[PDB]
Amino acid sequence: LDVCAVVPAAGFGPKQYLSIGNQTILEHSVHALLAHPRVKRVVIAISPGDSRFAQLPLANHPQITVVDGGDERADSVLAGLKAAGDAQWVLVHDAARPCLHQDDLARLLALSETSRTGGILAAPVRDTMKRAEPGKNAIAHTVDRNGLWHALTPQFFPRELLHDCLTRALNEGATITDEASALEYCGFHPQLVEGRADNIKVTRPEDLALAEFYLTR
Amino acid sequence: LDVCAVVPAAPKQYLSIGNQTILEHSVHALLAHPRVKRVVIAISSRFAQLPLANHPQITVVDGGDERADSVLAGLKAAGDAQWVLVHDAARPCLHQDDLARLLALSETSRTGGILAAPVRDTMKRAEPGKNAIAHTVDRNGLWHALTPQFFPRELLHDCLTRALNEGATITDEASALEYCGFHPQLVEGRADNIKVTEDLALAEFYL
Repeated sequence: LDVCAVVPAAGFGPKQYLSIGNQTILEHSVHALLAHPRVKRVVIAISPGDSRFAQLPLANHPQITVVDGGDERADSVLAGLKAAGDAQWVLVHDAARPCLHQDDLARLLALSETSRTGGILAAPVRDTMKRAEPGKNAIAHTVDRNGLWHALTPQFFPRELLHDCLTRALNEGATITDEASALEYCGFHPQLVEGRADNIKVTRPEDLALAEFYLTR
Repeated sequence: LDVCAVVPAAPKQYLSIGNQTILEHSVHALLAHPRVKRVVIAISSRFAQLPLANHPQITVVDGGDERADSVLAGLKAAGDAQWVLVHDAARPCLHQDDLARLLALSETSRTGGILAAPVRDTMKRAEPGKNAIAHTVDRNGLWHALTPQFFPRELLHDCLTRALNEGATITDEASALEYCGFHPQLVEGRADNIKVTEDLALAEFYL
């Protein structure tokens, strides 16, 4: 039942080292993964040369493992998988998603009891979206929002399947984004587990206050 | 340069934050810019108890069957306004710098445009009737539509009228321009410009 999480955290050799309260965003994100007792270990893949991570209180946690990752997210995740131990299922979570709720994580982890290809947390589109004309900030058309979802993280998959698929994706020079996109590239259709929309990613300076608001709840 | 705003409003907008209803917050944000001389509110009662009814810059018109009908009624009350601003009654958080940037379109555009925020998450399309991923939807060039939506008065009136007569499926004002073959500009605005419907608490934080 053991699960190992992998947090790709390249870039310091990203806003993961920004703080909310007394912890960095990366620490909030990792403690959110450790709330579920099935998660036995969190592997953080940092860039060669990153001396920032070693400065955190989290660097001395007994369930954290730090390895160097590579150029692209897929290389980082593959580096993290080598340290997953005996886990047969792996969660991959964004270092800058510190508002992950335990309820959502538990619902996603329930997929290993039933599915073979895994799935991701996701939030249905509730607003209206527009597609811009190529290379211009003018509207081309309205995008149908029926069945349209935001992919969130974690993304939870069988370890070997994830490994094999990310390797094929890289070896064939496929353009991928999240781990689900690699599975999709390999012909699979991961489950969409609806999660809270406040599990946001901190990518711009204003996202920090919003994340804080959500954390205080 | 004069602009007339239209707020199609025929309970979310009657929820309150501080001393005011969401509708009041939304109207006051529009009235904060000097070019927006008047705000026409389409109404179908709750509105009458508010102080908006007796404000010197606020006009009331009857709301219609759908948002589109309401907007056309608001255009009938727009006077000589050459450009019109249409904004949701349930969007209380609008910053003046984003409003100013949208209003600047009148100086360079013949079509108008809308406030919008880029999509940053990877997006997925589900398999029909299943909670499984069919494929990824490219997010480059993908934007969340916001309001206000700002357009030349005649183009908006003519297009909306034609779309409605032809039975087009209209969501926002931009979608009517789209139906007619026009391409409104996307002006990036802040993402705290939320539409109330939990939203209350977040809108208050932003305010």
